[PDB]
Amino acid sequence: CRDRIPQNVCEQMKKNGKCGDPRMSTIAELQCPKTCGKC
Repeated sequence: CRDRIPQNVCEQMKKNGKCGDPRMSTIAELQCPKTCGKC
């Protein structure tokens, strides 16, 4: 399972720590399912 978007954009998402936060649970998944590791 890969991410529709590149790692360039998913990077900031990882450093931000939103992938784990509840506010960014669905968005972080659909946007970065691989980078966040939730697929």
